[PDB]
Amino acid sequence: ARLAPQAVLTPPSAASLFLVLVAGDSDDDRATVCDVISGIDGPLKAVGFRELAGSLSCVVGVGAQFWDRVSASSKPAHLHPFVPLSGPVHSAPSTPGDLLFHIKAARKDLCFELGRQIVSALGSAATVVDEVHGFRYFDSRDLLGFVDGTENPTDDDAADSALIGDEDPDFRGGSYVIVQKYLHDMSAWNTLSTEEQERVIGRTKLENVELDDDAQPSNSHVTLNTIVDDDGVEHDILRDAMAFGSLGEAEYGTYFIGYAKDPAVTELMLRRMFLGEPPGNYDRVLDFSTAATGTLFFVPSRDVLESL
Amino acid sequence: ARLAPQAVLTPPSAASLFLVLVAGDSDDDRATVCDVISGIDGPLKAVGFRELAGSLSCVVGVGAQFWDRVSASSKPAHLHPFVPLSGPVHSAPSTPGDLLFHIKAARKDLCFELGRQIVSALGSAATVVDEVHGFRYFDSRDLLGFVDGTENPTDDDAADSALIGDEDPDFRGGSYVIVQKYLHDMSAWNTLSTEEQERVIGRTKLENVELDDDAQPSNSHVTLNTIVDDDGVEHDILRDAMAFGSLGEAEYGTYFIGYAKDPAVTELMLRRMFLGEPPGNYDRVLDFSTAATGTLFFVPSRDVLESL
Amino acid sequence: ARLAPQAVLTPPSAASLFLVLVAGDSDDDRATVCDVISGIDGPLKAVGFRELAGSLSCVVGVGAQFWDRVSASSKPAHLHPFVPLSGPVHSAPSTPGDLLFHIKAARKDLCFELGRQIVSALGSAATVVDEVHGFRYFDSRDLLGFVDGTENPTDDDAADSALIGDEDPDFRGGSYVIVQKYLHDMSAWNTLSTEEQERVIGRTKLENVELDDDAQPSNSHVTLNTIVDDDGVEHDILRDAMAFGSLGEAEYGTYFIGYAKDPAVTELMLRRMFLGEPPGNYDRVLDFSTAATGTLFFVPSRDVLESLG
Amino acid sequence: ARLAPQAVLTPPSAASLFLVLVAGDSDDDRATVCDVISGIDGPLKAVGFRELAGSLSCVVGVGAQFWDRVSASSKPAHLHPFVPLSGPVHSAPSTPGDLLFHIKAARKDLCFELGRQIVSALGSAATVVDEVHGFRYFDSRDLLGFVDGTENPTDDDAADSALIGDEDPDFRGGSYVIVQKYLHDMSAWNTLSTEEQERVIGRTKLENVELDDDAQPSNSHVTLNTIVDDDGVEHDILRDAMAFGSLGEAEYGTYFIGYAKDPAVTELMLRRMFLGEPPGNYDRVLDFSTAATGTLFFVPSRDVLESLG
Amino acid sequence: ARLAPQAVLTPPSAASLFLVLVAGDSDDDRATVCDVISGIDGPLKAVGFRELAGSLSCVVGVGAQFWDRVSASSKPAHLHPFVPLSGPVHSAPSTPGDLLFHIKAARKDLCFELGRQIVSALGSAATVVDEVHGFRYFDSRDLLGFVDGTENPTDDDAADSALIGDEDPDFRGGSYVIVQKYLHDMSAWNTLSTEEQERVIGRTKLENVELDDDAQPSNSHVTLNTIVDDDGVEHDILRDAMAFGSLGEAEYGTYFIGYAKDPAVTELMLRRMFLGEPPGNYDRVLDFSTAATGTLFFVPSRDVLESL
Amino acid sequence: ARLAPQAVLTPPSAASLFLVLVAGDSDDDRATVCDVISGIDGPLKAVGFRELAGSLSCVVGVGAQFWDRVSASSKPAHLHPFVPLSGPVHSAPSTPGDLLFHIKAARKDLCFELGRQIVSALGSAATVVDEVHGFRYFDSRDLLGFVDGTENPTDDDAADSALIGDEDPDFRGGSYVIVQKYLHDMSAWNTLSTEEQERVIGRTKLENVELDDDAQPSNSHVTLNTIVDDDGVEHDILRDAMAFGSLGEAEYGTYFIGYAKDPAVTELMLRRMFLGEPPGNYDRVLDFSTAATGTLFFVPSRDVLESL
Ligand code: HEM
Ligand code: HEM
Ligand code: HEM
Ligand code: HEM
Ligand SMILES: [Cl-]
Ligand SMILES: [Cl-]
Ligand SMILES: [Cl-]
Ligand SMILES: [Cl-]
Ligand SMILES: [Cl-]
Ligand SMILES: [Cl-]
Ligand SMILES: [Mn+2]
Ligand SMILES: [Mn+2]
Ligand SMILES: [Mn+2]
Ligand SMILES: [Mn+2]
Ligand SMILES: [Mn+2]
Ligand SMILES: [Mn+2]
Repeated sequence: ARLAPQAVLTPPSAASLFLVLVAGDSDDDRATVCDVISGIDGPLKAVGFRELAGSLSCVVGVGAQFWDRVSASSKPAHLHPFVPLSGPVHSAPSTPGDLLFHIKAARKDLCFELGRQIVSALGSAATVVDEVHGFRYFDSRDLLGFVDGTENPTDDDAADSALIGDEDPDFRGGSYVIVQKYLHDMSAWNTLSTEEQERVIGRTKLENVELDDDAQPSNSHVTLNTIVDDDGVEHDILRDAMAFGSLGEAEYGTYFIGYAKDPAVTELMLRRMFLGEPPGNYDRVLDFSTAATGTLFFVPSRDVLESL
Repeated sequence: ARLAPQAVLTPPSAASLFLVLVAGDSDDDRATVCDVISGIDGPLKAVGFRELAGSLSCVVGVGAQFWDRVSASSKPAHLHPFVPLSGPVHSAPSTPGDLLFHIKAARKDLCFELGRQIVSALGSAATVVDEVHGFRYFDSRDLLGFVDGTENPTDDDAADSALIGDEDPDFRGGSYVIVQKYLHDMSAWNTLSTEEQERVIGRTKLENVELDDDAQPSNSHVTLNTIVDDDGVEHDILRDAMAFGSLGEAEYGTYFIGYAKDPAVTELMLRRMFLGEPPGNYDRVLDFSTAATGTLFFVPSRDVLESL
Repeated sequence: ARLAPQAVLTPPSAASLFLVLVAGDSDDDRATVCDVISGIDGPLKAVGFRELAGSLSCVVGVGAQFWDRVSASSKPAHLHPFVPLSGPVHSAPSTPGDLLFHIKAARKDLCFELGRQIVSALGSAATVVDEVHGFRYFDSRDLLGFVDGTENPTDDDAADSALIGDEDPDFRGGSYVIVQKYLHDMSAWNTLSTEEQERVIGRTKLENVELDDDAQPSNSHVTLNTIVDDDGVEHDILRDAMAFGSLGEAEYGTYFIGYAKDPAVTELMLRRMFLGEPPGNYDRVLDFSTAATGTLFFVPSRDVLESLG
Repeated sequence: ARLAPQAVLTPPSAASLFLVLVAGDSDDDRATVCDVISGIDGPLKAVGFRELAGSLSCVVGVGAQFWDRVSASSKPAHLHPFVPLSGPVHSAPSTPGDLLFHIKAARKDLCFELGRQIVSALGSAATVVDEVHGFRYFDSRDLLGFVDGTENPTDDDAADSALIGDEDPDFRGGSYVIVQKYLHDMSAWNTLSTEEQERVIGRTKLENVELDDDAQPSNSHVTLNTIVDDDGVEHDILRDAMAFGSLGEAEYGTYFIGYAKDPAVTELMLRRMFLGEPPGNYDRVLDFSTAATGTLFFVPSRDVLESLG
Repeated sequence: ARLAPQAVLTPPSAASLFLVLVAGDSDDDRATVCDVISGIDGPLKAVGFRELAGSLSCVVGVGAQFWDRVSASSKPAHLHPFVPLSGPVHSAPSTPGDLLFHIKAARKDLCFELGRQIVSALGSAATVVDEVHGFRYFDSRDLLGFVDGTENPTDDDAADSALIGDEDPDFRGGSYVIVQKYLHDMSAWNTLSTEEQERVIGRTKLENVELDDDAQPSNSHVTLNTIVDDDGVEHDILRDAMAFGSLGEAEYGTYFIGYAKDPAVTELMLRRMFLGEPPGNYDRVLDFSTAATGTLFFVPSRDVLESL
Repeated sequence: ARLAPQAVLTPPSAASLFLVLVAGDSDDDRATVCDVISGIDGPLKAVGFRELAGSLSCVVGVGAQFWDRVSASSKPAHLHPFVPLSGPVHSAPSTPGDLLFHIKAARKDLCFELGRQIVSALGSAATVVDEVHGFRYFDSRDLLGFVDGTENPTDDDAADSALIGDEDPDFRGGSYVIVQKYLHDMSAWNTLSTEEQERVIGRTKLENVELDDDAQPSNSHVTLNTIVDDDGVEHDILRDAMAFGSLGEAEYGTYFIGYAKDPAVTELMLRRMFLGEPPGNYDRVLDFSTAATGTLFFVPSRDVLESL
């Protein structure tokens, strides 16, 4: 899908930019934001066409509250604000955001320039409340040192997992996305042996092979994030996480971003991670990772976005 | 996508070859021509398969007159010779062409070699009347210094704009292509300021951003080439323009090529450009650009081309 | 089709790995094999996701005999062992194989690592009986010096040629694949002039242009592998042959692998090549190429493979 | 110069990292710093060798004050703190820094990982006071939209411009580097027409062609940064500026970094830019660019750096 | 190596531009020409710096006659006009040229743009008399189908063969370059068998292996272009030939360009080729190739070029 | 150093080929081998020139015995056969080899083709006794999972470490190389924890960081292979090791190849590894790696090779 907005199914990229904004209260602010997001193909092409490979993509997400301001009388089935989670040891906050721009390209300059044109076009109508410049780290790893994304669904599976279908026909082709900015405690993480780390994640570290059933702990990240319904059907989400950080501020992060046709799947993963399954048996990744943000967005299809 | 002829929807390439030929009057000439074009998959693969990436593509177009020699009692709805235009200041001529080969690849040698094999196979049955070796110029620019092709429809929009559909079902998947070889007056263009050049085109020069609605002249290239019908529906074409040139002959060119499911769209753009809207309010691009050729071809689907 | 098993339609790659294995006789062995092949997407991603381009692919084939052990009451319409052929001077032997892994990637390490993980997961439940590390050779040439793959069908034609459709709906999207490891007699081939080599193949050597009708021999590789039925309809196969060899053993080979929605097409090509058309007018490529293996496998669709056992 | 520290002459890269740190006051702190910088080839290889192209490089600079703590009785001829400048409306401040790491690579992860390992090895012995992640912007442009670096000297001229030679033999192959982090006023710059911007810089914008003599303003960036001595000899510096920024903070910057065998050249350029020539005829780039830092460092040769302590 | 003019030793490139110009008779013309060529580093960097890889190079050559206008009382030892040759069957003409720009890059646009800027800077002071856009053809082949440039000296050998040394110390680091634009008779060449073609060249065609000593004809291109002196010392030249062509004009060409520290080597090769060794035993390449131009230039070192 | 034989200092490559041969006993065999190796630039260019990047290199090594047959009266200072080592637990055999070809390129086909032409040109005059097709494994790792080559000397250090200098002036520019084909016990290796493995090697596994002094065991691979003279000067070697293997034969290998201007440095490393320092404290890498071959070759400079 070349230089088309709302391309949820794009493969991983070398660079990304995650912009979360809050819209101003006026109707003028509302109208500027609407103009910009609905014509987002304009700047996407203005920047993206300059690269022969045409790698640049831009997914626009709209928060529950803001959606109500621009489409009061027509709403996707599962749009609501992000549900805060308060677990026995760790919590996932719900933090502000009216707009998400999830931008990816083969090159940092293309991300940066697209962001520059979007922010400039929004002017005073919106404020950036979170900004993360994601980068690929070695062979698709996160800063914990593990290959991150391995089990993503691909092709038809990706589309079945992430894209709204017959269950909500007026919003077919759309999706729901959750973001969380995580910061890691690297020194604590490095006190663990590699084997302890593998038991936390659920895969071997260098080789990125899922641990055997009989060595797979019940609170591993993989176990807690495997969602199987009563008919034995697995329900997957599409993740585009990227590393980020700042060396001077000792910040080493993983920007989580996950797409699903029904956000309850993602929400259940989060509940199982933060509260545990069974309750108390929580994800030991959270012993080394703290979420600074937590926001849910509806991702309209191109058609719906273009007519807002 | 790989190594199939009539692939109208291919993204922009580093190199291009445009060959326009006239066929011989005789029945033997018609027969050779018909053999070469209906078996064009042969040379396409003979050349294209030698490159791992398989970037080589070849679109064959057939003029109205030659189409009648070769497919007498079956014709696409809108196939007719290129309509010449005689405007208040500038004119677009209608020049000969029975065959078009629009060849693209990541490399020049691939273009040249495919060209060489097509020209050799045709032998005395056909004569090259126009030959242009197109090249990508910096970040997708034309020799006027502007990013050229930015607003092209992509994905579904590209297929809806370029490819014949339900409306003419015997020729579904075909297209109509117009070419015009433009020569620029570089020294005249260079006497304009960047800002005046921007007013002529409709977009900022370095940054490739569409001028604000309030700043957009009504005779800008962008305005005159925007086609909106009575119902408020926009109609687009798919362009694959490339730069070409000769330093010794001081020739600096843009080779225009545009595909549409209905040439009425392309032709209306050309009228607005050359005649003006309102009349005499013509495209100031034409003050620095002169069309040396002008030819319309029908682009059969792969299936229709192969049975001929 | 990014990192999905059974991607029969993937374009040519720089590196490939062909693994042919025989499964152990026990119920335990069969169960381990079933587990590995129906979970093949696991190692595929474990390895493939580490490369940004996601070039890695893996096609699993299952032999007729093994298929009956693991899906006794549901079988694609044309699954049978490779049919051997014997001409007077050249033969196409039928050699063992229950499992095929046809692995492709932009890089050798990716093919090797995926092979390593698969072999490791199978452990004592299967034995490697053939292993070939294929490599792209110049501009898509085989070791005879000819561009090899030129006329492969692409896109819709590739899908129409290779994949089971309405004729056998329970296995739609599957395919039948035949492999033959050919070893070349390089010094005999080198005694021919270029023009003689071109008459053997049916295309010019450097330029890879098909010889025109009047110049195309009735026993050229191209002529005998052209299949036009009574109704005048052409039937194609999808090939992904690669060069392989060992300098010290003097082995210079072409690993033939051809996919078809119905192996009758591939089998008729082989009959024409080895037995000739008219009878005895065989394919002279076989004067310089000797098949050391010959095996047929059913390639199930993803859904069918994942459901196994 | 593959994976060797102090490679001042490396060509432009897609990504860079500029780290400026202040060393702790203790003997322990100094010793840890000494250990890390004189062993810098260790982390350089640990990270860089993982990339086949070996694009990663790392130049270590040491401030005048820190230098005296760790090599009290041997000092290059021109090592002194950055000399601040104050014009009537624009100033070049002198800001803290004992250590510079100027890291470049084809990829961001390589710069980041090397920075991570260096910061980690220094631990509490040094503090990061400036950190900039530079990136190539289109066709070698800065965020003002101009090609930035065009006239850099190359090969022998680069070596002649940047590296200490016979004038100071104990430090042959070293250099002096100045950094300034500039932030731009983008909306003010955008109020200029292209032609006005070109008169500010001294070259055409899209085409990056130097304005001819009759059209070149006496206060253009190019004119004021052209240094021709009394004898008519030109003196150049080697620059490796990169774009950087933050959209939410509205920070759009150029990180200036310039190497010279004698910082007098760079210092005279800065005087001309900030104070003007003739006096008051300053560089109008400064109307749109404000320096937030200003620091000078000695870049020792490999041999000198490795020998430290 | 990067972006410095007069880089004779650069490896082969994907694209090339050969510009040969004659200068105006006047003193103003001489002055402009002298300004452009002595400041050629300017345009080289203006263009070349825009490409991260910095592949762009430009070698300036000056003909004997123009050199005398511009450096009257100081001349390299072997600078004289191209010596025409009149052999038993084939002839090599001596055509005009004051200036040569031999431009190479990984991309055509870089070549074209540098060319455009040089031609513009020269304005009316000089006229393009020959222009050739060279391109790499498959695996380093010429349009005769043979790998072209195989035996080129590399590294120290390339410097010893091409660059003026101790023997003429005022011009150290300079070179002498000969160009000839050859046009092929493709249909005649194609009537030879591969084996006969191999006998003509001196090497196997696909495999690019030198024929066995016993199988190597004495009139092969390889034999006639091997120069061994009395002492048994071989003398080599550095060639940078490129294919060029026009399909409509049926022009298939090899642009020959050869650098030597002493043109006596190149000239002897040309005599052996055109006159034969023994006399009349000439290069059978010349039966399928006709030289349309022939010009000799001195290539000053960077230092000598810049003070002029 | 482009397409030049005996390029010892080339950086790591994606592919390599290691060919070890024994020459036949006749004087005819001796003469054929001499012809081939001394003209090795012929096939190097015949194959290498076909790749634009020109990555192909070929280093020829000559064994002690064979050298005596072709240069009986002139010998480099340290040429002798490989010294077998018999340690408390492991041994390094000395195995046959008259010729080494160490071939590297960006592509397997270039290695293979060069090898093909060499073996063909040697015909019956020599027999291949060992053949290994090396490949790059992920981010420069060996099959033990560790980055392999990290501490290689580079630039001036590489030349000082590997190339014969003033100490043996008649062979300046040459080198000495040792090869050992190692096969690993992967199952035994994988019983170790990552931390145990790191203590065996002397560096962290994923991060490839040398262990601290106080955690660096005295029998680690790194400790045993660090060679410091009595003046505190370290003596380094240049290694080009590559992974190889065969999945059907359960072969997972590391082909060791190491260059030094004085092979005593390499030999001392081997003694310390196999016998231990102090005696008995041997390299625990050898508990998981067995050397199947062991051969020493002299690497002549280009000049010396070309005049054999
Ligand atoms: C001298 C020849 C021409 C030049 C140099 C030229 C240049 C450009 C440029 C720079 C743009 C803006 C970027 C973009 O592609 O969106 C553009 C847009 C366009 N041009 Fe042209 N053009 C030429 C001829 C033509 C002709 C002959 C037609 C129609 C028959 C045409 C149709 C268009 C259209 C439809 C657009 C998109 C406008 C929009 O919807 O925003 N152009 N052209
Ligand atoms: C020694 C092993 C073989 C070699 C070296 C070889 C080589 C080639 C070459 C050079 C071509 C022409 C370029 C192309 O279109 O691919 C070709 C075509 C072909 N080969 Fe093979 N081949 C081999 C074995 C086989 C076998 C066993 C089959 C069938 C079972 C086969 C089926 C084909 C087909 C169908 C074509 C396409 C012919 C056409 O429709 O134009 N080949 N082969
Ligand atoms: C806001 C920060 C700056 C920006 C945006 C900037 C931009 C540029 C640009 C666009 C050029 C022309 C292309 C080129 O040759 O590089 C240039 C040239 C140059 N700049 Fe800067 N510059 C900055 C700061 C500095 C500083 C602080 C110095 C000196 C200390 C400097 C020294 C130079 C030099 C020496 C040249 C080469 C001029 C010539 O010889 O033609 N620049 N700069
Ligand atoms: C029609 C124009 C020409 C063509 C098509 C052509 C083609 C070739 C070919 C295919 C080779 C063998 C591969 C290699 O480069 O080593 C070659 C070699 C060579 N050519 Fe040319 N050539 C042409 C004109 C010239 C001219 C005019 C000269 C000298 C003035 C020349 C000098 C050489 C030399 C010195 C060699 C290397 C021979 C050796 O030492 O092995 N060529 N040429
Ligand atoms: Cl960004
Ligand atoms: Cl072309
Ligand atoms: Cl493999
Ligand atoms: Cl960084
Ligand atoms: Cl050009
Ligand atoms: Cl190999
Ligand atoms: Mn799972
Ligand atoms: Mn529009
Ligand atoms: Mn056919
Ligand atoms: Mn200047
Ligand atoms: Mn020779
Ligand atoms: Mn060490």
